[PDB]
Amino acid sequence: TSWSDRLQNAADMPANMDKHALKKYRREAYHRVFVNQSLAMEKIKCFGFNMDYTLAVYKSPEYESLGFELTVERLVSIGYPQELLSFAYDSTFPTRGLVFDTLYGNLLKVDAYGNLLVCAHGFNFIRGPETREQYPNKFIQRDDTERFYILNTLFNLPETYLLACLVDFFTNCPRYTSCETGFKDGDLFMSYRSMFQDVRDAVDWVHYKGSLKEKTVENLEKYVVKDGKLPLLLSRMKEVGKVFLATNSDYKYTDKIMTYLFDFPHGPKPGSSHRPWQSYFDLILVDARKPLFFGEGTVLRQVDTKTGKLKIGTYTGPLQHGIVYSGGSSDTICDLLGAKGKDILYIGDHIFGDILKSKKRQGWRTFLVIPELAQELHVWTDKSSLFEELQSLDIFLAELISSIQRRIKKVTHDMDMCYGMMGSLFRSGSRQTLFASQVMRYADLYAASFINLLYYPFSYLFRAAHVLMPHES
Amino acid sequence: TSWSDRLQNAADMPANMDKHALKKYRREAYHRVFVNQSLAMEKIKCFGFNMDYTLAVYKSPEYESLGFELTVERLVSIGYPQELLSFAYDSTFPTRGLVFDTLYGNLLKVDAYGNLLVCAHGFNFIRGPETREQYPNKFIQRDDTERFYILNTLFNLPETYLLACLVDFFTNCPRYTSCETGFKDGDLFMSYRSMFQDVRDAVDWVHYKGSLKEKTVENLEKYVVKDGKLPLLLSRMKEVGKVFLATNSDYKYTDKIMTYLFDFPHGPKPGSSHRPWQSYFDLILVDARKPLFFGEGTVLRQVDTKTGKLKIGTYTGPLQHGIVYSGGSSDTICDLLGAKGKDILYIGDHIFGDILKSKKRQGWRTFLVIPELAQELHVWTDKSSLFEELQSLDIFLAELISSIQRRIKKVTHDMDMCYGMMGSLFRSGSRQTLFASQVMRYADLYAASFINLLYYPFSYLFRAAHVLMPHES
Amino acid sequence: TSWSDRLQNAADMPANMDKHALKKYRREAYHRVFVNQSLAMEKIKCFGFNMDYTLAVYKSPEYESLGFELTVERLVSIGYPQELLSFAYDSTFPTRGLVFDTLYGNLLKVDAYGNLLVCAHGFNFIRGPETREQYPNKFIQRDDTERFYILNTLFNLPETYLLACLVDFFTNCPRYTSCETGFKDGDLFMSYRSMFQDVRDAVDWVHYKGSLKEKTVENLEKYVVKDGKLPLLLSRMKEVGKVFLATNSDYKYTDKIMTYLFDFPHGPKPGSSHRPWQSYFDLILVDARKPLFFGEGTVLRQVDTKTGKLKIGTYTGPLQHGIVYSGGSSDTICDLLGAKGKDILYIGDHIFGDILKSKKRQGWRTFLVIPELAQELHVWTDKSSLFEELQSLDIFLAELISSIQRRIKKVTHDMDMCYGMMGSLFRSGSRQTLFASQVMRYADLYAASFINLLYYPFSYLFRAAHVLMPHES
Amino acid sequence: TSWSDRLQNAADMPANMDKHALKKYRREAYHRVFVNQSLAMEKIKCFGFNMDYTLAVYKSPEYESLGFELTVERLVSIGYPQELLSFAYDSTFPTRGLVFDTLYGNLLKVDAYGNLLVCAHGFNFIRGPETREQYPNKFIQRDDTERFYILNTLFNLPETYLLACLVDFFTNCPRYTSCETGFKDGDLFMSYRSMFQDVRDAVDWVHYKGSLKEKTVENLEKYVVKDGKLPLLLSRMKEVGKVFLATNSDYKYTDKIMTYLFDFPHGPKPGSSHRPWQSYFDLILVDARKPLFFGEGTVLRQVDTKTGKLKIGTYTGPLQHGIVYSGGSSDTICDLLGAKGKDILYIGDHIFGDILKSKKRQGWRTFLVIPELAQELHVWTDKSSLFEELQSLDIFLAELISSIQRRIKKVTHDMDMCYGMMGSLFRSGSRQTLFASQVMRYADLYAASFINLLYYPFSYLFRAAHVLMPHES
Ligand SMILES: Nc1ncnc2c1ncn2[C@@H]1O[C@H](COP(=O)(O)OP(=O)(O)OP(=O)(O)O)[C@@H](O)[C@H]1O
Ligand SMILES: Nc1ncnc2c1ncn2[C@@H]1O[C@H](COP(=O)(O)OP(=O)(O)OP(=O)(O)O)[C@@H](O)[C@H]1O
Ligand SMILES: Nc1ncnc2c1ncn2[C@@H]1O[C@H](COP(=O)(O)OP(=O)(O)OP(=O)(O)O)[C@@H](O)[C@H]1O
Ligand SMILES: Nc1ncnc2c1ncn2[C@@H]1O[C@H](COP(=O)(O)OP(=O)(O)OP(=O)(O)O)[C@@H](O)[C@H]1O
Repeated sequence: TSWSDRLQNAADMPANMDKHALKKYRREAYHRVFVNQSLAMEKIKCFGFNMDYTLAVYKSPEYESLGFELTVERLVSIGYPQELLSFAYDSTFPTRGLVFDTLYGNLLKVDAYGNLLVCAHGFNFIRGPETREQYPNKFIQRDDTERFYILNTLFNLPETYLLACLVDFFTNCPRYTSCETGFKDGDLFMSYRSMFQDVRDAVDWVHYKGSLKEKTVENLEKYVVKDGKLPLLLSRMKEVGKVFLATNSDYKYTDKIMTYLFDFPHGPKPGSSHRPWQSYFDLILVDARKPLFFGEGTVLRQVDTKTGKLKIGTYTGPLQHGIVYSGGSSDTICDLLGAKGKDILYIGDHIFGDILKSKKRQGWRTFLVIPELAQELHVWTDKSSLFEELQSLDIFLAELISSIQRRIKKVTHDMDMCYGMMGSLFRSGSRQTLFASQVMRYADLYAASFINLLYYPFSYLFRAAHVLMPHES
Repeated sequence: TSWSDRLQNAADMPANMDKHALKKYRREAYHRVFVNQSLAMEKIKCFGFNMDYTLAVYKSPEYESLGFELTVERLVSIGYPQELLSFAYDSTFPTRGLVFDTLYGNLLKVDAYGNLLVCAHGFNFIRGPETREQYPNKFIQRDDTERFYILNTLFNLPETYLLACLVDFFTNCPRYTSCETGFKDGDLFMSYRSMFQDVRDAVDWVHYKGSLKEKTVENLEKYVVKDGKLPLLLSRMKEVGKVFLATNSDYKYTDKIMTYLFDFPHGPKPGSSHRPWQSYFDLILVDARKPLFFGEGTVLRQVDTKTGKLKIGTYTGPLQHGIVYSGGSSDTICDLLGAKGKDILYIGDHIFGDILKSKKRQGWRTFLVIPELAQELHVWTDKSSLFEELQSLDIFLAELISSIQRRIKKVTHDMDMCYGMMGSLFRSGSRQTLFASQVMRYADLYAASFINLLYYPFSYLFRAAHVLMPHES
Repeated sequence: TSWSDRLQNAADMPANMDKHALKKYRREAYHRVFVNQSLAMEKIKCFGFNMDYTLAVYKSPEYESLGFELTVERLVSIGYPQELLSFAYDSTFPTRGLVFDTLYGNLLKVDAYGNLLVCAHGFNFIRGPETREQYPNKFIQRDDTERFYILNTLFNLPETYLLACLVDFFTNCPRYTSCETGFKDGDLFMSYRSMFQDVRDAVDWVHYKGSLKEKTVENLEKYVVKDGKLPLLLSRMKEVGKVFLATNSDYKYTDKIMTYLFDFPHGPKPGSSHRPWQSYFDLILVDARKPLFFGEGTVLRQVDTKTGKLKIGTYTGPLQHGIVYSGGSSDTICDLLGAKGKDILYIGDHIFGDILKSKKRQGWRTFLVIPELAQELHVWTDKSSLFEELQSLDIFLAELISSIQRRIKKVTHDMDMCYGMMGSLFRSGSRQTLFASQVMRYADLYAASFINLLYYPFSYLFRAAHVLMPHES
Repeated sequence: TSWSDRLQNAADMPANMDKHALKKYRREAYHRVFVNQSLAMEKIKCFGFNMDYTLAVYKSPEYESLGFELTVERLVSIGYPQELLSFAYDSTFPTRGLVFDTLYGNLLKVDAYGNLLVCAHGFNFIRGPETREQYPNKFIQRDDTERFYILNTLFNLPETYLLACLVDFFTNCPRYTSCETGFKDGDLFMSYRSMFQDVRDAVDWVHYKGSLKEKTVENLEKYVVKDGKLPLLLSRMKEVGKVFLATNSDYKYTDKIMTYLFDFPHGPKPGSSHRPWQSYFDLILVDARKPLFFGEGTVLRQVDTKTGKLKIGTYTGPLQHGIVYSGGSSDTICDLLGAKGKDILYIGDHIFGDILKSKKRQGWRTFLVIPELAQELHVWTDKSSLFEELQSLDIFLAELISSIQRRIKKVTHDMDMCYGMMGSLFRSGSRQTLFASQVMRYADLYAASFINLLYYPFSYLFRAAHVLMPHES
């Protein structure tokens, strides 16, 4: 039972729009919209979306496996050993948001202050005292961006597992001598950095030059979550404001995916005429290149919607029905729709490129879609006993014979393993992750699916608990 | 009654070291050490200090006025109008941590997300709807560092008031035509940016080339808080670990100030032999150049303690008794004292250069000294009624005829004016400031004076409330 | 009669190696090696080559036309108008070494001090007084590299003509409104900069992703000059030193071209066994990435000569027979062959990336191959009368009724048109070009073909006239 | 007999303005204007000057000794050993234009291609074979600007000698251990780089904060060459165009020096009323900050000529009589005087900041003043026998028993020593220096004094020999 299965079970259900059924529905956590900063919806005038893993949630683990197979094939085709072809993606290992250390070849799970919480070299999890040789302060300098790559998105889920497989394969293959910073193959040296780069380059190649998009479109029911409540919610959004799409995908792919997402024998509700997906949007912008999009951006261009290619030159005209933009910046959207930042609720999945940057660079309101949260919420309500036992041991230990500290590390471990081999997305025991930090800080609203917005009336006031400093209480 | 008066009233009292008197004393808030992240003191092996506004708290407003007089004189001496000589520092206007906007010449008080909370052009406070011409989203891009300067330190207190005086003087002096971005003087244009720079340059000149240090030393009782509990606390720190000084001042000035700070007819306790201040330190490092200090730093040099000048060349020797260092980096301290980051409790006043950078760059534990907090704590406990009335109106308004929203803005204003014309350091009404945000995030411990550490036993476990995400509860 | 026809007439002749026949042969200018700085060949220990337009001179204009056809097709395939397909490369317009001004869309021919010598907008040559609107000082800032691109190589010959065709087509096509900095197509704007970029990008794409290499290999006799004196000269070079190849091409293409260049029924001389081309080289390095090659370079890699792909990782081994390198730096060559800079004679065609950078960055001796010089030499000896008449008018005008200055500009024009519509490579009348300047400065030796080195004994002392300052004479 | 003595002998003579006396006078080389690029004076509309070592030639060696004494004193005052006070400037060692290598502490004399011509470590001149340990190719990468500083100006004459003295003192003082890259003083290390910096910083301090300007003004007849032909030439320049001053000095110092330069009991000719120096100028600009001046420059300011301080703000007004500018750019001059680049003859002494940059960045015509050339010209005409003997041996050696090559190196050495211990400014034997290269390339006209322009009629056509490539002849 994967997180994408819960989303597709809830998607197969028709919208009960009775005012009482909505209140009762959003009482359950799997359908709630969770609040980090107060937000009054009657001040929202423009609703903004990205596509990949927001409108178009790719089914798990089929989509991560397809990415893993295709990336592995690319690496073999440029000269990596045939033993990669015998790997096989294991959705139980990787958790989203890990840091790969290109110096020593480890996956690290860190809190916001760069403290180590989990460290795995290949498939070998390194315990507290043994990490101190490489991490003398149990700490990483997050600013050292040449050394530490954060794997933020669900596209990074294959490479997260792939990076372990590779370290594990070379570590234990006798053709290679393991060194501190990589692998000697006789007279060739492959550093963990250059290996990381080869993986990284390959994933890029698979998305942009390879067969990933091709193979997704040819079996969309295997790969993309489809929900007939999506036309309904967007149509209700356009009744009270403007709806725009700002995606990093190209128009050809966006068209195929959106068409599928809207292919029903009806419009917003059952029994209405089916409309084309573009008619649900006041502004459709592709090739967004976020997060540069929220700074100076790129030259603004016009898509030839018949051929799918860009017209030649910079677009200088007005917003007209059925025009489609490529590139540009976030200001392009604000000028054309005549909106200020806090007018906009931008709905996205990239904690950094979608959410943080729009918040910090433009003052946009942010809604972060967290697909894994549909499963994680279940695990959390079925093991509330282990976390509650953890909160109790933390409290008793404070009142204090350190045989307690070893029962804490054990309960920690068992709680963590329920989510995966790399723990929960948001914490390792009582200690929160960098991801969790960035959600709380930069995401006003968050949820397992944005479709949860449908169960809230369009005047609602999302409330957040006021923050008080220590001395202020 | 200034914040520096409370600190000097509490400094004139001898240390009652009875185990019960200490518990009872730190029950009052003016003597508490406030906790943002749990910290176990038995893991602290090195105690680190900066000098200015930590060990050497300059008395207010005498020190801010001396800085204001000296800066004003410098500006007149390089060609500014004689009317500056008739200004006079007003400690009731400036609050620490404001942002000066060099484009439009305003002082802004902002939250962590760059939202405007107060905007004053000169001495004219601009209300909500009128700021929207210049701040269409009520927002500033904090990343635009050419436009927005944060006034972080209490040395910035004179310039904070001086910048208003100048905008107010030119705005209302008929020799000058006020423009959007500065002042026309016939055929000369002075932009708010170049004016800001002239002020900025002048303050620097006063500290490094002018008479500020000279005039401080010649009347230390007028200017520096002195406390006989300081020798005691440092001597107790050296009983359980190592004590180092990392200050940005030069050795000559550090020597004069520290000598004064330790001039008593006794040592740590009454009746003991007086020791020189240097003997309270395992490592004394001047000319620190923070925050670059926490990165690559500067070349490490040796001070000639007799002449006060640097020896020629880079120091390459070991730590010996009575050696004094200039420059270097934070690694210089860790190697020589043989300490890891989380071993160190660095005590400082610069939220950015002392606290943030050591936390984020090196994993150091941080203690932030907030001198204003001695007065602010009083104002807060004597007007708890207005804040509690504010929390109530915020709650009732949520249950909701918007005549409530105007009683909120009025109570906000009256609460704020109790702290100054620019509000409290930590909030404007229910909304917290960027400073408050950075304290909670990067300062493990904070207090009005570090001497509050003396009232805690050296095994204490400072505890912080665990943070839970919305869905986690 | 193109420059590549003279080279192939002289290539079809067998080497007369009689000591007297060589002296007499190199008396004619078409076979001379021309000297800019004295060079003693007995001090040369390593001979270095690049491939494209040095070892492998592509026949003209067939190769420039193939590049022009392929580039034009690419531009139409990404959305440029169908009228490009009716263009047709005209080898009489472009001269090598022009500057394209991306601001105003002109091809300029400039001297070393950035003085305009010819300015053509499209196919319209702009006269002296009319250029002063756009070029008020008849001058360009060569340091402004965003504005001015120098077309240095014979690969730039198609784009040189293509850039005119495009300006001429849009200028005179009524669908487009000509502006100062580009072309309005209703609501799209194509600046001369973005147009230049589109051309530039296309040429790159044709070489690296398109069909240019493919179509060259399938008809090498149409495209590549072949000479049986090349095996002989290289074999004589290896008798007195070391020979290395440092080319920017990949191994697959290098192999196909070199194989052809050496496909004869014999070795160095007629009647000897044929050897493979690799055996003429002590070190074979591909993927050179010059001119970065002469700085820090790139990671050094090893080619799998069977598959043609790079092995995985950085090469760390020694120079062994039959190893082939990819990337690296110029130091890689010096260490492995144990040579100092002035030991090396590097033979190349890129005045900047081959010649200047090796001279200025590493002290290498330089030999520049100038293919056009085979035809240019002819034009020069058949019109020596017009240049001599120009030198006379320049002298008489100095003795001086400015009806002389108009006979000078007329003789200038007629002399120039003999070389092309864009004049000679080295001068426009009495005034030398930037190219000519850079040859004299950075090329020790130069010639129409490096094969001219065969007619000099391997002890020869190339002599250059000593330079005297004005006051020194 | 120093170069400044010849200039002051020729300055003490009144101008014979008879048309025949001028022709005959400029037949001698000490009064000629030497030509590198043809220049027609009737096209010159604006004459531009810098002050230091152009208008105000500081007498030698008194001014270099005053700089050497003052710099040495500064270094002792910041902690350098007392033995410096016993140094004493020796005008026979340093030649202008040397390169100091901050890695190995050597003064190098190099040609344009970075070839070593002389290498002295301290006062020890290193011969050919011994430099190959540190300079394996007898070559330096001129682009490595962190390692190699060019000493371009006559202000660099003291530091040139001072750098040798220091290397020589530490090398042979037994308190210090000489290392490859500097000097160990027990536990302090002084690298040649940091030593170079200390010298460099000190020279700056002496000019800007020290007593050099003060002590020059108090004895101008000891320090500044004065000539009554200077008012005459400038007055003749203003009869046929515009005259502007663009100097890097401040207004106070410029005023004192210019006043002296013009203090005579008469105006341009004897018997005319004396005018103030400012009246000889259409535009007077101080604080020029060249060579940035020829790029984006600095903010343009206005000098208060009464107080000598800058007014506050950016100047925005027109050119009016008696206004004086500070900062700005070269465009400021062209706009205000309404001149194109090739209208301007800029007269200066900085081969790089005055001459090269104006030529390459703005197309300005350049006149380089070379004070040493007054003596050097004498040495050259009195030893023409040794150079002519050198040209003969170079020719005979080409016809060739290498006992010739050792007579060449000996004649080279004896010719060189006539100019100084560091050879002539322009060559070492038959090989020209980088300086000589940059003069020929970027200086249209050059001379020992610009006053030599007075002996040429204001219509003159300076002619230069046309350059022909090898194959073109
Ligand atoms: N999730 C992320 N993915 C990629 N880059 C990131 C992410 N979060 C932060 N960064 C970038 O990494 C760099 C280093 O992070 P650093 O901790 O120095 O700043 P920061 O993230 O703003 O700090 P904090 O979040 O603790 O306030 C910054 O340039 C930041 O923009
Ligand atoms: N108090 C301060 N004083 C000076 N500079 C600061 C201060 N706080 C942050 N900065 C710097 O200002 C720049 C812009 O701030 P930005 O908001 O982009 O990052 P940030 O402060 O890390 O963000 P946040 O604190 O919201 O996570 C950054 O380079 C940051 O280091
Ligand atoms: N043929 C060329 N192709 C491309 N770039 C060049 C060429 N020649 C010079 N450049 C580069 O163009 C830039 C600007 O040229 P600039 O005239 O400022 O320097 P330069 O060429 O060394 O000058 P000069 O050759 O007149 O001494 C420099 O970075 C230089 O390296
Ligand atoms: N006399 C000088 N003083 C200081 N810097 C110089 C001088 N001459 C050149 N430079 C600078 O030194 C740097 C390195 O010189 P480099 O030889 O790479 O270029 P260049 O001087 O233009 O070359 P060339 O003069 O041989 O054409 C360049 O940035 C150049 O501007």
